[PDB]
Amino acid sequence: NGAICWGPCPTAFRQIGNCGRFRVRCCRIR
Repeated sequence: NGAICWGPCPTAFRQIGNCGRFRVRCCRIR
């Protein structure tokens, strides 16, 4: 138990570990 799901290719982990709603352009200027 933890961050490691013990999977060859954990899909649920990637669905959780997603911060694409962040604005790179905005944070680059501001």
